[PDB]
Amino acid sequence: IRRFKASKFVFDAFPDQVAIQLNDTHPALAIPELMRIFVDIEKLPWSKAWELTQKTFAYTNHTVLPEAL
Amino acid sequence: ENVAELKKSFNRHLHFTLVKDRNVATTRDYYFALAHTVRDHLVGRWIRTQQHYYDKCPKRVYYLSLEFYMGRTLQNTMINLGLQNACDEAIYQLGLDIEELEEIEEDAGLGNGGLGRLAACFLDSMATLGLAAYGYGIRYEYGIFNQKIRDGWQVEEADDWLRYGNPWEKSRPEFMLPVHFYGKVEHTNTGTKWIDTQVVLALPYDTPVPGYMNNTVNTMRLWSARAPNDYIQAVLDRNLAENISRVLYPNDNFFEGKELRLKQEYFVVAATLQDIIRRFKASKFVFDAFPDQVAIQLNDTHPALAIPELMRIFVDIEKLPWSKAWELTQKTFAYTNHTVLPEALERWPVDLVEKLLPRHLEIIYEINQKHLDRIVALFPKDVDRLRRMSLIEEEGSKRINMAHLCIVGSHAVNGVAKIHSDIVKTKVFKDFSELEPDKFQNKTNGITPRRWLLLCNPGLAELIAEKIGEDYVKDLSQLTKLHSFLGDDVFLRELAKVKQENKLKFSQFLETEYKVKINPSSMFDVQVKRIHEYKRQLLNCLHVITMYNRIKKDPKKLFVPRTVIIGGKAAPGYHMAKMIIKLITSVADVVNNDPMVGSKLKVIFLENYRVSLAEKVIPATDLSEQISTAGTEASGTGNMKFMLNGALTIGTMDGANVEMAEEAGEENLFIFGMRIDDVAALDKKGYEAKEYYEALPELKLVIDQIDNGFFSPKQPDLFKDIINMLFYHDRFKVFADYEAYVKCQDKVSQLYMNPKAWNTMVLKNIAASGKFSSDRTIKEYAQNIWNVEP
Amino acid sequence: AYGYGIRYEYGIFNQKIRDGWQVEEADDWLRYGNPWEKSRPEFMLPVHFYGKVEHTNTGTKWIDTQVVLALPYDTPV
Amino acid sequence: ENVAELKKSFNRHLHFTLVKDRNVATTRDYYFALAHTVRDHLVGRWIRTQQHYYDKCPKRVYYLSLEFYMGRTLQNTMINLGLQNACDEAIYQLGLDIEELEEIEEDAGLGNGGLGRLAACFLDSMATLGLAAYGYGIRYEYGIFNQKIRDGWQVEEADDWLRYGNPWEKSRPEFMLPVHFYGKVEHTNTGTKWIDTQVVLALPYDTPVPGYMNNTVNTMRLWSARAPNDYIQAVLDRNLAENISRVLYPNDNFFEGKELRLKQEYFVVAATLQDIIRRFKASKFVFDAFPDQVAIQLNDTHPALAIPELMRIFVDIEKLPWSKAWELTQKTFAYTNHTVLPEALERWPVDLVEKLLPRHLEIIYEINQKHLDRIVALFPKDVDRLRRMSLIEEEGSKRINMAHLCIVGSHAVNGVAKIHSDIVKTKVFKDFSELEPDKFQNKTNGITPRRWLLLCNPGLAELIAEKIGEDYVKDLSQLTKLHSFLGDDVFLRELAKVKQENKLKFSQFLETEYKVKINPSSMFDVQVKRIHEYKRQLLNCLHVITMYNRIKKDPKKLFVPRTVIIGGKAAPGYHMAKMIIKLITSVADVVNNDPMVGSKLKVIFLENYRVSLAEKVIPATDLSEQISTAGTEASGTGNMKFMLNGALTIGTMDGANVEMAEEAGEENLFIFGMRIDDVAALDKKGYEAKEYYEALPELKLVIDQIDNGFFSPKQPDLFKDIINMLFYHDRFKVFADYEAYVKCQDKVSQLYMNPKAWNTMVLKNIAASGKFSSDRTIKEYAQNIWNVEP
Ligand SMILES: O=C(N[C@@H](Cc1ccccc1)C(=O)N1CC(C(=O)O)C1)c1cc2cc(Cl)ccc2[nH]1
Ligand SMILES: Cc1cc2nc3c(=O)[nH]c(=O)nc-3n(C[C@H](O)[C@H](O)[C@H](O)CO)c2cc1C
Ligand SMILES: Cc1cc2nc3c(=O)[nH]c(=O)nc-3n(C[C@H](O)[C@H](O)[C@H](O)CO)c2cc1C
Ligand SMILES: *Cc1c(COP(=O)(O)O)cnc(C)c1O
Ligand SMILES: *Cc1c(COP(=O)(O)O)cnc(C)c1O
Ligand SMILES: CC(=O)N[C@@H]1O[C@H](CO)[C@@H](O)[C@H](O)[C@H]1O
Ligand SMILES: CC(=O)N[C@@H]1O[C@H](CO)[C@@H](O)[C@H](O)[C@H]1O
Repeated sequence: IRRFKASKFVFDAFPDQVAIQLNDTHPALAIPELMRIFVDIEKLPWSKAWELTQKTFAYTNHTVLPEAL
Repeated sequence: ENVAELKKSFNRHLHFTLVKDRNVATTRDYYFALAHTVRDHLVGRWIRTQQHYYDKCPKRVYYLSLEFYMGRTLQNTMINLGLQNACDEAIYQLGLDIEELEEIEEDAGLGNGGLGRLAACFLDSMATLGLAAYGYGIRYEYGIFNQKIRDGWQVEEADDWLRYGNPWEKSRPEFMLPVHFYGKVEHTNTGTKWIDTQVVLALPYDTPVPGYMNNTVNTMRLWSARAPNDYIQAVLDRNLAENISRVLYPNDNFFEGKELRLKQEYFVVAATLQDIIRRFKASKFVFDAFPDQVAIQLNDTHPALAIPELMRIFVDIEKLPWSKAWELTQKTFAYTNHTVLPEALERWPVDLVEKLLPRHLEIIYEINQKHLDRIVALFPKDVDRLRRMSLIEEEGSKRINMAHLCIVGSHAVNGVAKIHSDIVKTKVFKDFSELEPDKFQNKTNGITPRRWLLLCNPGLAELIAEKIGEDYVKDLSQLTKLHSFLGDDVFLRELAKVKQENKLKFSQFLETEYKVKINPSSMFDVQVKRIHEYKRQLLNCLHVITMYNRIKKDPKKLFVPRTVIIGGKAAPGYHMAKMIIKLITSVADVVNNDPMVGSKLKVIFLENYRVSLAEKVIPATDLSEQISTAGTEASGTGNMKFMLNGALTIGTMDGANVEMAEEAGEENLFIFGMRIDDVAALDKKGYEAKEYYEALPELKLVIDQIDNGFFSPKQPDLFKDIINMLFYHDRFKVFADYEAYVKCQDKVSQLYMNPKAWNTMVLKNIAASGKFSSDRTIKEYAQNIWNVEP
Repeated sequence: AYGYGIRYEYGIFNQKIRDGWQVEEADDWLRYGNPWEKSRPEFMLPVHFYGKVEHTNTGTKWIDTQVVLALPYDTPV
Repeated sequence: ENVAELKKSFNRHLHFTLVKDRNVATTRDYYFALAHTVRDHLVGRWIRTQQHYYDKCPKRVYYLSLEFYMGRTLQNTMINLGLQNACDEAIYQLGLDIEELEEIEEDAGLGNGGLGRLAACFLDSMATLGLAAYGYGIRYEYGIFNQKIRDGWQVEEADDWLRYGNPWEKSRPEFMLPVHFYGKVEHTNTGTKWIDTQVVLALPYDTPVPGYMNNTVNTMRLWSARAPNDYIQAVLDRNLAENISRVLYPNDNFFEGKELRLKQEYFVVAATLQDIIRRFKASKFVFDAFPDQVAIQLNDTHPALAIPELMRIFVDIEKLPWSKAWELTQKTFAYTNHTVLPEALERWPVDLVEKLLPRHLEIIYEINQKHLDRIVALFPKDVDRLRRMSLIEEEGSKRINMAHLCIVGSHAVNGVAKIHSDIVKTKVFKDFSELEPDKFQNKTNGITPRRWLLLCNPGLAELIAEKIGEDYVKDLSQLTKLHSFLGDDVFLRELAKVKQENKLKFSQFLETEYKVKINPSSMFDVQVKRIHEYKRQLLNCLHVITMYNRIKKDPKKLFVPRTVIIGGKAAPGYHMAKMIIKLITSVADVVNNDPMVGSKLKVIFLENYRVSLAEKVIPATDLSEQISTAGTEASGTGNMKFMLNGALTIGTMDGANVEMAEEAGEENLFIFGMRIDDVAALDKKGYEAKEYYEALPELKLVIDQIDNGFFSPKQPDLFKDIINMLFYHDRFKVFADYEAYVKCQDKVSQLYMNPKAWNTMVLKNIAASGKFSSDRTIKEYAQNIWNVEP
């Protein structure tokens, strides 16, 4: 976020500048954290923040084994 | 109130309220549609807030002022209500630009400067603190004139701000009241009667004042004059009564004893007091507890008439005995002193008051007798003391010293800054403070962090919130947490980037608005405030010329580039202020079009300086000029806005400037020139400007260029009047601080060449601005004068 | 592109075979120093944990949290 | 190594080492770039110096201490290497400020006070004298805590000095060693075996110690604890072993028998001795000549375990017979005693030692038996003598008297000042000194002229060099040449100007760091050292209050203005020290904000007193407070720093203070209060503080104000604990020296009114400071204890 705000590119073009790949679910918390930042800190309305969030993240699934879930 | 419903409401208003569709709607229609959409969100809380005050009956505060410099309302309301981001999105989705719509709104310029803006800032803080407070003024049809520059000179254009309609005001027809004028006093056996008077009705218009994120919505009530009830001429003559609220007197720190002004003062006072009395009698609360329920702050002496009006009501109407009425009166009123400059002092000729307000003149006389009787009793031999403490001045023509009336009719009197309150208490009113030492106080001025940080500088507010949370909005003292980042280079560069973007945004403004090309990386040197000899933009002008010559001298010399901006309105009758403006536009013309200086130095006279425009330039400023002669600026508030927004200050030890150094460390401000004591010593010893012009080679050159036509070739002696005043009548000693000033300025540029140290000092300023919130100012007023609580 | 992870003081354990069985030994890979990483002190950040949620009129606040700093170390790719 | 190549190296490091360019580099990057640039200049000589010791094999000296209070290293290194002026120029040319870069460096605060600073000063002198000496300690991850003042109280913040990296330390992985703990003793037929122990590795980190202008670079080796080699928990539990070198115990003159502290002591001792033995066996030198090649100085009893550890190694590992090993041991070790205060004495419970170091407990017992057997043989009838001379104390719980172990295992024992060494020899250890009179010695402490004159006060060093040459740097006794200028008015005014500039520079410090405005021409009254009841900043606080009342009494009285500064850290558990700090910040708050005193008297509590901060305030000081109760301060070294830097001393006849009067003439110091004998007489006779409070009217007032809340209105009994101790438990007799103290203080101000006489006395102090160089101290240690030569 800090690097975005210093890019000279207020987050409308965030996902046109940022792509975040979730390697397995381990960093899944990144989704509600981005929202937390967008909403609680940056004051964006939920709907707009949620949209940017989805455009930002992509998730990679690495297993169907039950004990890894 | 999310995005989808907001777009829905907007379309609804555009259709039903503006009678338009997207193909025929104008930009003004879009602005109004949004304003109405936002306004609706205020209704519920406004009704509940006023209803709350009725039910729980907390002690109420009434800020009575002839001025309320409110600026624009849309953005402010969206922010205090937490709707800005949703609206911004709604408008964007609809394919519009919210910035463009916002520019459509007229400033509510019902004030001249600091005095009226302080009232505006106070209403915002009182609502954010949740106090049961009301603002009472006049709804001027025309506010402070719009300023134009013609052939380098200021021209005045009527500020017809209501032409297209004000969606933020609400006519309250059921509370109209009659105000009385002229007539004659009749002393009967049933009491004294004020008869054969002419009546002018007062219709109040309520404007909501939303507190910052707290569901509180207070009221600002402004009164408009209306006539009561050859035929044609008789109807046209109705304009005469309505002229009372027609236009704001455009003078800053200047008393103009016009009969119409007297009418305005009584008008607002009479309507206001009647309205307060009526509300008191309906409170479900005997005027015994009146002052336990009512506090009325006199903003300067302008509404001084409120004292004998309250007495008139208590005695003539309510039949209370004089002694009891007088006691309740003093417990009700508190007076705020805003200046020690002689030309601002209100002294109304007893003759004029006798004709217009005969009953009030009798009441003021009675107050004066009871007053002098007390003094004669304690200090018999001291005759001259009675002369000095009287509400009446018999110098040439007899007149009323309004300030003295305010002191005796109030239980508390305050100055607006330590240095000023001290002078008011111990020097100016020594005779009074000696008798009642506990009466005089100080209440250092403040500015609201909402309009002056959150609204005007979203970039800065965000950066700060990112690092220390949002609690600082409601408690600005929180800014001291910014200290932890003093050695944080990334933060300092982030701070510098916010200021950089403000400058770029404002540069776009200056290039489309004005010819000139701006160096976005130059240092923005700014002085924006009302044009005054005492505020000295003239001294500033002497420095600009100095920098000019220097470049012409050594062209290739390493010079930190500057974009110098000076803006402000001069009162219409102030000839010297108008001459100084012309002098500045002349200089700029030469500097901006000289090929040897080019992008090195650019000068701009920012026209039509006003609240909405202050919100633009202030956040873009690097260097804030606060250079009034020591002892002249009672306080200042522009100095605070610049400090809160990341600009370094170059100024004298005057008004609140002194406290800014106290809070931030004198070393972190560019203080210079004479101090209160130094100006005194020079006065006793005698000032002769001619000597500095003699000693200072850079100054002599500046002066010779001005007086010889270098800056007015077609009118070689155009500035003759400026030259004479500076040499033989400069009460503000421009030449005396010129050397220290230029030296101070040189150091500023030296520090500017060091981005890391400049920004480190800025940080120390911002982190130290917490004291200057009007929330803190209001808290002190509330617990030490009004005796009220949230 | 950038890779973002955790600089573990200890990576996957070093495996030993004792009496035919695997035994785990701490992988203290930083003991002698890593010339390939570059501390970036200017970009340290605070991370929050625990605390409690507070719903106010200025927005929701996450308060009374414990803070742990995060110092990033850059490795070139 | 001229300016051009230095700028080149700096840019090279900024690029390759910090991976930056001028647009993205931080201030910390610039500091590191310079540090690396300077560090490179140490490599050649460091390798050659250590290589020289190997080839020519001179007898080596090992200063084993749990503390090394090193301060910052950049400036020191630049100076001892003669690179400061070139670097200063290089950095300036690059557009940077070397002072700012220098401030970035963290102090290496691996010490508490005098004891750890003495070790640091000794390393500098040993290198300047060219001795083959090494410093051996613990590389604490956290040094002495950073002190903060919150609501007037001290707060402790972790001193994470390694967070950003230490460029001055060099990991020496090839010399890692295992240290053993716990386990059990096994007596076999092949010798005794210490088995089933837990192991903690010790990795040594070398720091160079550059001698002053002599190509010698010695080593300071600090050990860091590392673990050897449920899974997750097992890895986390590795923190337990590494906790041994995690943090310095922050107590000054206070024994805290915590098991972790015991581990630290054995840790550093075991690693150190193994390393020394290994180096001995590789020297190309049979342990017969071990002590002719090795000398190990025990800095206080902290590393006392080194004696039975050496024996353990000699006997259990090297298989030497007890008698031979014991002889070599005594010839190897020498012990330095640093205090006679009871709470500083190390007495470890045999129980704790039994579990942690079972084999060492057996060795200590054996030593004690052989010891007592000797005493029983010479003094049969004297039973109690055996009780008094035993290494074991059976008072309540059995514990080891570490001091007694140090005496019997060493061939020399020394005090740190004449008066202290006398007390140690004839009073405290009379039983031992009687048997071996030649064993006890004195070695008066010293300070290094480099860090404490050349570095910290460039202005003074230059003035002196201008008049008497630079030879004084390496032979401070040279300062007596300054006598020739005793009647030289121009020199005396030059001396006064240097002190004046130090004050101004430091005033800038105090005003930006603290609120208060300082009178740069006031007398700087300073007391900076660790907060202790025995050092009495409390007595000082009684005087400040006295001066306060006096001004309040007679406002217009001619009073020499003072800026009183008291600074120091209190150990975390020391409640009275913490109360005294609060008492001082409270008093300051009242004094500094009282309008009647104003610029007359200002009080400052200099927070986070540390080595780098001592270098600032000391050179700016006019009056140095050395007021401990006679007999309490073993020596002191702060007293010497102030004397060398042009301050006059007000103090008691204690520690080294006595020798300062001897050297400079008692008349040229403000000595006062009880002397060693006077405190004794009072003890026998019994002390009753209540009587002085009775007799002294100025004192009674001070006390009543403290105890009544005059300095704590919101907490009227806040200082109740201070009042009780002073009246019923003041082991340091504050009230007893109060009168003589205040009288002495009055005379100081009288002399201050006479600039010519004040400065004449200062000159006599500086010209007489030569004895207090640590170069002289080390020379005496070298020829009378270590038997070594350059
Ligand atoms: O630490 C130095 N060099 C470094 C060199 C280095 C840097 C990065 C990875 C491996 C090696 C060093 O030896 N180490 C860093 C590792 C650690 O932190 O454990 C080990 C160093 C060089 C030097 C030269 C002088 Cl004159 C004085 C002190 C010095 N330290
Ligand atoms: C602080 C100040 C404010 C003034 N304001 C006005 C004004 O508002 N209108 C006007 O005609 N003159 C104004 N004057 C000018 C004043 O009436 C008088 O003409 C000059 O000071 C005499 O030199 C002002 C002067 C001062 C010092
Ligand atoms: C010279 C000296 C040093 C002391 N150091 C400490 C200390 O470091 N920590 C602590 O908790 N108490 C310390 N004390 C206080 C001591 O343990 C004891 O509490 C008091 O002296 C009893 O009044 C010290 C006392 C003295 C006289
Ligand atoms: C704040 C403000 C002022 C007062 O500024 P000073 O510099 O204190 O005189 C005047 N006019 C406007 C439009 C303001 O915003
Ligand atoms: C020298 C020094 C000391 C010892 O000072 P005394 O006044 O002798 O107790 C303690 N702390 C620091 C930081 C020092 O420089
Ligand atoms: C009479 C008058 O307008 N006085 C003005 O009042 C404002 C508000 O207090 C001050 O900040 C300012 O210095 C002063 O010039
Ligand atoms: C146990 C201890 O820390 N003793 C301290 O040692 C130093 C160094 O010798 C002395 O100057 C000082 O007076 C004394 O208090």
